[PDB]
Amino acid sequence: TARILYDRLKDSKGLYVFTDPSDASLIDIQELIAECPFETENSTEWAVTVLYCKEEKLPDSIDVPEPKSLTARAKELTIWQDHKGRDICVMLLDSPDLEAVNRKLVSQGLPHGHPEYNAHLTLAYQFENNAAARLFIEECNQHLQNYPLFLTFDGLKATRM
Ligand SMILES: C[As](C)(=O)[O-]
Repeated sequence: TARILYDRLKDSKGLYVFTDPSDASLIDIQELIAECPFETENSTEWAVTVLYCKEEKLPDSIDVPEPKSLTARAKELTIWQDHKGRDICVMLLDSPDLEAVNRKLVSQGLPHGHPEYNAHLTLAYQFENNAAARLFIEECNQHLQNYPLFLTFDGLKATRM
């Protein structure tokens, strides 16, 4: 039932909206990555960005989404690179729910910080892609295909920045 408290934030410079995995989904993610050979963000850090908005003049009002359930399918793990070209392990999410929330925010004058919204959950921000890590990612993606994993998120949480 966590929700975007827009009017408390309407006068901020920028808007960050994220959602947190449910208790059950936290346990599901932990069991998914049980055999991971590299260190990962801990369970308190796992969050899914829904809006990264650097607009300094936010709209005065909006139609706030307030979805009733937030679901996503854990599609796969893949490797991204950060500013300094360091490897990042992220969990790609297939989520019509989160796409819809992001679209609802962007269409009302809240621009997202990337040309397309890519729902994902970052699992490791600094990551040595070695044979063990690659085997882990491969087996996890095969597991994600053989056993569909759906995640649920509890609310929408908004902060400045
Ligand atoms: C990523 As959190 C808001 O569950 O500490």
